[PDB]
Amino acid sequence: MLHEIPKSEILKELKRIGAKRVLIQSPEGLRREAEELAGFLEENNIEVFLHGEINYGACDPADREAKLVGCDALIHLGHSYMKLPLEVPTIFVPAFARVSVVEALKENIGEIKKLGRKIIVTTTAQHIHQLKEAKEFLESEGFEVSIGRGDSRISWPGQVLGCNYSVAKVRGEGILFIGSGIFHPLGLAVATRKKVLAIDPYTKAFSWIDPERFIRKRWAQIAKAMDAKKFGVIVSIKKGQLRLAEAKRIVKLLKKHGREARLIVMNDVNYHKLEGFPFEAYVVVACPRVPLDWRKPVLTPKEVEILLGLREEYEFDEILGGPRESDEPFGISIHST
Amino acid sequence: LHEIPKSEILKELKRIGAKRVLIQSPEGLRREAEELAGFLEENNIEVFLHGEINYGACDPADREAKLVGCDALIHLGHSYMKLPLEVPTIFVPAFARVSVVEALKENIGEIKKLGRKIIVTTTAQHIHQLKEAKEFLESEGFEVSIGRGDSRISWPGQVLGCNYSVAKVRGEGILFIGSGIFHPLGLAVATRKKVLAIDPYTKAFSWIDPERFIRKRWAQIAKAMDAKKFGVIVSIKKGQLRLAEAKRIVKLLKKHGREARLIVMNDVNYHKLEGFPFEAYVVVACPRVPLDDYGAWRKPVLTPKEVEILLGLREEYEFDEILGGPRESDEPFGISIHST
Ligand code: SF4
Ligand code: SF4
Repeated sequence: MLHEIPKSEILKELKRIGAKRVLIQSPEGLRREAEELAGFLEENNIEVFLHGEINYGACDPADREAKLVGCDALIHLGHSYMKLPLEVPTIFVPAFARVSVVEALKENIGEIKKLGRKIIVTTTAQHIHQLKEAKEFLESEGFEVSIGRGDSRISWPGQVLGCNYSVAKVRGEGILFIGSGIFHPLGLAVATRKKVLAIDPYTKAFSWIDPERFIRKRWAQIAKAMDAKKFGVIVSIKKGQLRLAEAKRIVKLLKKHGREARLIVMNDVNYHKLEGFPFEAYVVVACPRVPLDWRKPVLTPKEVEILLGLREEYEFDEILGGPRESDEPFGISIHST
Repeated sequence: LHEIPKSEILKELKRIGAKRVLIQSPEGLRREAEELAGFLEENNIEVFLHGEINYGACDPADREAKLVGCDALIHLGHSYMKLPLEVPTIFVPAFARVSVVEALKENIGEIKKLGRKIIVTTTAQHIHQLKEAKEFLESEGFEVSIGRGDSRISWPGQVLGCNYSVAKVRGEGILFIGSGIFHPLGLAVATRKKVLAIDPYTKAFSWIDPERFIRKRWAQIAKAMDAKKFGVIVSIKKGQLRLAEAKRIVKLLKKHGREARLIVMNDVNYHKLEGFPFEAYVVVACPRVPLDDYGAWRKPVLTPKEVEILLGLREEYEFDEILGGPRESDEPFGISIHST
C-alpha cells in the first residue's frame, strides 16, 4: 500500500503549462492507478493516452513516444527525476510506501549496533520520505548517521538505485540498507567493500550480506566466456541507458585482444531476441540488472575487463552521473528541455 | 537474387559515402546479418546490428539508426513499402529458389475449377516466380489477372498478411501460391471470392473455407459483448501507426456507453497490459495480432472492424486491412535504395 497520487496537484500543473493531451507511463504496480488518473484528467478536459509498455525506471522516459503521438506533456508515475534531456514537459510522480521503517529498525537495533557507531544509511525511493525519521531514530540510539548526496542519476540524498550507489560512497564503519530484495544490498556490498546489513521494512527481517556466493557465480560466468571468440556488445536506446562510447570501446578492446566483436542496438534488452545470432558470449552495456540479476555468458563491461585480464578485482557495474546541484522534492516535480 | 549481394551493397554504400550503418534482420537471417557486417567492416564501414527481431518493412529501424549515428540502414529480408525514412535505407528482399510451375501442373485440375479468368497472387518470397506461373496458366488456356496493389505493396501480385489489394481486380476465382494458411484465409475473407492455395514445395492444394475462422471471430466478439472498459491499442511502428483510426474507435465506443482508453505501444502483446483494468481490447495496428493469436491474449481482443459489428454498426464481417495509396512504380527484383 502506497500513499495516494496527487491528482489535483498534477492537474493544476498541466493547466499551468497548458496541456491538452498527455501520455501516462506507469510501472507494474501502478497500472490500475494510471487508468484512474487518466479517467480523472479526462473529466477535466484533457485527452489521455496510456503508455502500454511496462516502465522500469526514470532512466526510460517515454518523451519520444509522447512526441510521436502528439502529446503536449508526459506524466511519469512511480519514479523521481534523474538528469536527462526531455522532449516534452514531464511531471514525475514518485511513489511512497506507507510501511513504517522505524518499526523495522526498533525490532533490529541489536543487529544494527553490530554494524558500528558511525554508519552509512541508504534506502530506495519508496522509503525516502521516511529517511529523516530513520536518521533521528538511529541518532537517538547512539549512532552517527552518514548520508551521502549522490550524483545526477540520484534524486535524493541517501537514495540508491540498482545501477547507482553514489550516496553510499562516504565514510563509515558499515552500511545500513532499508528496503526489500537482495540486489541493492548486494551492489552496495560489492561497490563499497564495507559490511552491509539489509533490513526489510515489510517483514522486519534482517540480512547480513555476503557477496562471496554472488562473485563466485559471476566468475563462473567469466570463465565460460574465456573460451569465446565471438562477442555481441549490447546497448539500449532508452535515454538514461544509452552508453554508446563505452560500448564502442568494449568492441575496440575485444578486437585488440583477438576477439571478434559486434555492437548490437536494442531497446528492451532481452536475451530471447538474440538467440539466432552467432555470438558465443555477450556484454551488456546498459542497465546492469540485466547481466547481474541466458544460454550464453552475458557480462558487464567490468567483467569483460576481468576476462581480458585488464582488471583484477571484481567490480559492480554502475551508471554514474556528474555532480548534482539541487535535490528533488518529496512530491511531484515538473521538468522540461 | 537468392543471395545477399554483398558487393552490390558495398557499392551502393560507398556511393553515398556511408561510414556507419545499422542492419536489421528477420528471424531466419540472423547469421546472414552478421556475415554481411563482417564483410562491410573489412571494407571500412562501421557496422551495428539491430538486436530487435524484425517482422516487416512496416517496421524500419531508421529512427534508431539516427539515434546511434548511423548514416544508413540495411533492411534484410523484406522489400520497400512507402514510408518516410530518416536515413538512406537499402532493402534486401529474400527470394525463395523453388520453381512453382511443377506444383501448378500437378493441380491443373483444381485450378480449372476457379474458372477461365483467374486472379493470381503470392507472397514476397515467390514473387519472381509469378511471371512463370502466368505464362504457364496462359499456355493452359487461362486468362490471368494480376493486380498492381497499392503503396503498401512492392510488386504486382504480392499480398501481405494485412494487405490484399493486388486481388481486388476482375476475376472469377483466386489462386494463391505459397505455404501456410494465414494469407490464403485473408484473401478469402477480404475478397469474399473463391480461393485455391497451392504449396510449391509439397504440391498440396487447399480450397479455402473461412467459415471456421469467421465463427471463431463471432465467438470472440460475443465474449466482448458484456465488456464496459476497452483498451484501444496503437503501435508506434512506422508502417503500423493508425492514430486517427484508433481515436475514432475510442470516440465510437464512448458514444455507445462504453469506456475506452487509447493505448500506445511498440511491440503489442497482452502481458504488458495484464495489470490494466480493461476488460476487452481493440488492436488498431497489425491485424495479425488479434486475428492470429495462439492464445497469448487472456481477454477478448478485436480488430476495428469487429468493434463496429459488436456495437451493431456493421452487419457483415470484413478483414481489417492496412491500405496504402496509388503506387507509381514497382520495386526491383533485387536490392533497392530509398531516402525520403
Ligand atoms: S538503469 Fe536499471 S537500475 Fe538504473 S534506474 Fe534504470 S532500470 Fe533501474
Ligand atoms: S501483416 Fe503486420 S507485420 Fe506483416 S507487413 Fe502487414 S503490418 Fe507488417
